[PDB]
Amino acid sequence: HLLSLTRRAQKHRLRELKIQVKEFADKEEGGDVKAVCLTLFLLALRARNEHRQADELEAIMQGRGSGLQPAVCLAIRVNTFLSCSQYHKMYRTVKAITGRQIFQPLHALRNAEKVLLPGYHPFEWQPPLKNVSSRTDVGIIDGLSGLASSVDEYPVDTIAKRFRYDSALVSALMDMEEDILEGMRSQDLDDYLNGPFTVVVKESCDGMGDVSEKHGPAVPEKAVRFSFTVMRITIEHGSQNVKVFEEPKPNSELCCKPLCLMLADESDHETLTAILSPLIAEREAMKSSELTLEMGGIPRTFKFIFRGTGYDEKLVREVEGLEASGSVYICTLCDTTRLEASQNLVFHSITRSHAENLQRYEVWRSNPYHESVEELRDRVKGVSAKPFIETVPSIDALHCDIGNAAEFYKIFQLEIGEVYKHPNASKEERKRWQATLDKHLRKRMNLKPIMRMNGNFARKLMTQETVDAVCELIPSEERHEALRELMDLYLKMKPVWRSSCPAKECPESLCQYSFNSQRFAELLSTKFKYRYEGKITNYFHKTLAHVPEIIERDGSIGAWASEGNQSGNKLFRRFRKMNARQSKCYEMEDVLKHHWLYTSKYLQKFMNAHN
Amino acid sequence: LLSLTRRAQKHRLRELKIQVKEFADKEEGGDVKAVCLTLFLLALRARNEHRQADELEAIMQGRGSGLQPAVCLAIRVNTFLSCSQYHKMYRTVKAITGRQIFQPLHALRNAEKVLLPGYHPFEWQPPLKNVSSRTDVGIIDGLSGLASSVDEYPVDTIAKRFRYDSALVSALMDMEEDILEGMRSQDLDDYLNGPFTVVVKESCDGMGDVSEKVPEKAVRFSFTVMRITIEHGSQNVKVFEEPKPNSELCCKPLCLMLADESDHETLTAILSPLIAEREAMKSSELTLEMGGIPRTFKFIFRGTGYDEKLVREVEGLEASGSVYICTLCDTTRLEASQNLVFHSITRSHAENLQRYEVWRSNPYHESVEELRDRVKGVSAKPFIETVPSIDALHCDIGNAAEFYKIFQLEIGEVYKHPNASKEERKRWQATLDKHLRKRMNLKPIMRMNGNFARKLMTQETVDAVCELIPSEERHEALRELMDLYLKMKPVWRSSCPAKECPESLCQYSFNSQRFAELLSTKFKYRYEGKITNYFHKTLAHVPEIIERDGSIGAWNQSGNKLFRRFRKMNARQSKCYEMEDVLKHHWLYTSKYLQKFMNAHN
DNA sequence: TTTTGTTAAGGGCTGTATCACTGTGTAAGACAGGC
DNA sequence: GCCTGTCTTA
DNA sequence: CACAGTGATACAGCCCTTAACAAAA
Ligand SMILES: [Mn+2]
Ligand SMILES: [Mn+2]
Ligand SMILES: [Zn+2]
Ligand SMILES: [Zn+2]
Repeated sequence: HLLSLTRRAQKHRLRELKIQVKEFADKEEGGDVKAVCLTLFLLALRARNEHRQADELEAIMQGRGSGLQPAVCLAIRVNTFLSCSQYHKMYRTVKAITGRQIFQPLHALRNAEKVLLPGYHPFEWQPPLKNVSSRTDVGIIDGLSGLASSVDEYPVDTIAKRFRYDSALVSALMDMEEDILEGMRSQDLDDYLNGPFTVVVKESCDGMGDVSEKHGPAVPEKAVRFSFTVMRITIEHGSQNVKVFEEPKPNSELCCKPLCLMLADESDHETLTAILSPLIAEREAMKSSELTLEMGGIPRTFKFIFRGTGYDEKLVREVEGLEASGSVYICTLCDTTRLEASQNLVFHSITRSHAENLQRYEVWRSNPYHESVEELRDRVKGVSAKPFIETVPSIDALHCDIGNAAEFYKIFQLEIGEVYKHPNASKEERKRWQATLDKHLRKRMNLKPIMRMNGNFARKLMTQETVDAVCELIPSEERHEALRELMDLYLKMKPVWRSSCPAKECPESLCQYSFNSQRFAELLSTKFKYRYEGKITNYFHKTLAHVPEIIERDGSIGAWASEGNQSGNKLFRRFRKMNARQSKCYEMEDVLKHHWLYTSKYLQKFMNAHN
Repeated sequence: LLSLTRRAQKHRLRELKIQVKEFADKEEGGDVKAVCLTLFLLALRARNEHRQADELEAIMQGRGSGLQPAVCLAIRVNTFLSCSQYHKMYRTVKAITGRQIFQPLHALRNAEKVLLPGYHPFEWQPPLKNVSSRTDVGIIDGLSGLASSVDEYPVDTIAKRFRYDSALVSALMDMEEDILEGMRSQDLDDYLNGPFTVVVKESCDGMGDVSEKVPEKAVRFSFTVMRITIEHGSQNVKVFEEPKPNSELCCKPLCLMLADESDHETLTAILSPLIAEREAMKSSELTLEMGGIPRTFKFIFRGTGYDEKLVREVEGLEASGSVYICTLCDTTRLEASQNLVFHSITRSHAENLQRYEVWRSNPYHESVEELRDRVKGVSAKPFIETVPSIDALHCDIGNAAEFYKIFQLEIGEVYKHPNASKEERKRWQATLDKHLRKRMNLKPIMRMNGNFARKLMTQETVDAVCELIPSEERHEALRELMDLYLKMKPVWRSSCPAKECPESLCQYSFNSQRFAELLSTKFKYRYEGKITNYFHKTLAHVPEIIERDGSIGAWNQSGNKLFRRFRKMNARQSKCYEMEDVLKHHWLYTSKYLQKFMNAHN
């Protein structure tokens, strides 16, 4: 074979073709034997389907250098959870074996971290924020905010770290600079324009359940994560507000920028308020000022709108002074009781507010009309503690479906048992009704039975097909008509709470939602009297009573869902194991800085480069 | 021509393409690739562009700006990257640099096949007894066909293993480069094939709790290639020997199981097939092709990697609290305490099998105590032949414990107070602790460890403790005792005492006898019929073990961490495959081939 | 006169979209003490 | 016409 | 439960490969 033999030999075996090629080059290509042989070999390589070696030859002939910028190295390190030691091994190995420095060393990545972390860029607030420092070089700060720790004081059992809220807002904005400029471009606006931008910031807070690592005698360790999500940025260009940025995946863990991480129980009110109050204070202060910050060389100004929607009901109730979820006062939007909400199905309005709730706590505290505890509690509608966070409670598209399906399932079981006709039934009769329904759904609808309510059972059960199925088990067909119309009203309502923008996607559904929920409740009250027990769920109450008001308040439902942060805990634990110094004070800030970096849109752009 | 696009260059070169294809098919059988590569390389050399030419030769050899899939495997395995995480890095680097620096996942899998057992062919002459001759066998079920029906004994374990010979093959092929280069380094010929002898340390330990969160225990049966010698004429010249014998890096995993090392039924059931295979290889030659030449290997298996509890379990002996304290000899705790130094290695696997048979058959119709004295502790049938040794650590610890007791008792002067109470001795100990903290900065200890022994066993410490002893005649004795200890220590602590301390190795028996004599004269107070296996072995068996193994220190607590690592991050979360993936991953982690790449910066 | 596109049928690498599979977090109910 | 952790699994 | 996230696996999409016209330049 040619490649077995030596250069003198291969030259011997190829001399004839070499002479022919020199002739071809001089007669057609001006004597470039080098270029002609290169092209011949590249095209031969492409012919044998070996594109890899051909492209590598192309890159080495072009001399185009392969060097990853330290920011890309950081992107990979962060997004694959490599520790410093592991990254260093990979770096030194690739550099030693290819001779080229494809990955950058660790100090370069640290320096690139500095840009993407709070405390790097300068900024100004006009007018300066009330009770907030004007220093711009603040990074990670102790989450206790100088909380007293002497042995005399209350015992401090938690470790927490946080960013300064304005500083974190600056870091997040600078991170999305490229998307802001590209969004202005895509809206036919100018890169250099600086007119006032408005930032709609979604605020969130949740407990992360258990965080313990354990070798049994598991001592639990709970955590609280205080976060914010830039939802949209608009620019005033006229009497018009042009949407230059809108978060594509608003419930993702990718854009949920961690602001404060603490090892404490969300039910531990003393510590919750001690850690969170300084954040709330900076947030308040920013509500009354404009941020000037240099982007692409042009100073810009930003006005903020904080909307605390990332709070599940338990945390809403805790921070807004309300009673625990088992209370008679079931809604965090109005003053209805469970009985009231069960009898009055559709006509309620969003009457609670942070101010009213502050007021009601003061009424509770001072007892100004010298009332008994039952009368006082009635007066203040269950606001028996002082609220300390203004929230905007909502509902997720999931729970609307869930509540409706629970009700329809119970209706199916009772309509199989003809309770419209027989008031009483033993436990055995109802159990056989449910067995009949579950068997028939498994047979005709391929629906597994479930012992516990859940989302996709609801999704698959709330179909007209299932109504035909269950009607195959009902004697009277007037009740067939009733069930078909009830499910028709359900299907006329569902698009409003599921769509991403109901104002645009299903304007007739949104316009007729209130009329349809009225007819829904009227059908339940006339042709379904039996299913009234004075009981109802917050999910059903909110679905029938507050969906149109919540849409008009927020524009949508499905996007302010409670769905994503179930990944957070996992994320947290990972960072604590593989990327954190093993010391209580440092591990927290290492988790914080790694979580910050994991959320930066810059590095995520590098990690989606192929598209 | 170069400023032109693809269709353009294809057209304007179509004529030369037809002529070149004709010449290539007519002269080289249609091998157009070889002809254009050699043409371009020769043209590049012709223009004195040796850099560009050597770089293309390296791209065709895969050494520059393109990582060989084996090097990607080395990096991925050795940094614990999952396939998903590796793929993310691969695709991102490729997309941003345009070049395919890392190789795709399929290429790493194909390179894995080579480094795993079951790839190369080999032969055993004569064929191994009861072992299949198929050579394409890799990971196999560690239960080895153990019955699992509900009627049978309940199987609570999952295990995966290699066939022992197949693993030996893969391990030698891994070190092929080291063997050939060692042959060169001994001024021998690469092509020699005369019988290579491979010494193989065999090892076993349980790995504690493995669970990710009930305890889940694991056993690891593993081996280490310790030395490979070749025969030229009638000298046995060593061609390779491992530099770090006790490293996790060269401890090749053979079988991994989720079972308790004290679960004797399951342990025997799983490990007996590997012992059968090893028994079979003990009388056969391995023919194996390296660098084109068929070579021949014969193996020596030495099960020295067994801590005492596992030794006693697999060799049929009683538990550690027994009166038969030594696994090298028949001494009782009382005997070893009185005699101390004149003992010899007596026990062997065959003697233990026959002592079990004597226990079982009771041929002389003796009572249980007479029978136990007859079989010297072998009440269970052995099933693994071990080479029980000692750890240099335990020699130091046993000696240091004895010296600590002697110090506290010389402070309390126990010879003058035979009826001393518990609290008086406790205050003696407190005195010694306080003064050692004052003079040597030694924090008192609830338990004994190596660092304590290391700092305490000094002559200056003896001076410090003499500062609390009234009689100077006893200063003489304590200082001579410590001097003998310091003479004996190098012998058991070196990695090759026949070069590093030959004077001490020679004088060892004299020194041990003088040490025991001084204990039996001046220090009679600390005789109470009790002694530790570690001290017995240090005073009685160190020279014999050196004669047997040449080294003490040369023959697993990271094992737990490494097993857990691989299970959590690199394995399918399914009982069916987790062990498979863990074993394969550990095996790859131990290959000298990938390790070379990871050390490329040297 | 010099560069590229293009048709049609069809052949390998490569990229990603799943497979199957279990641990695990979260939460939905069940249930029992308030001696 | 109860409240509220603990526990069990889905 | 739902889903995350493992290594293995199946499937689709990739740029071509024969001749010829020919459109842009
Ligand atoms: Mn919560
Ligand atoms: Mn052990
Ligand atoms: Zn309400
Ligand atoms: Zn002995």
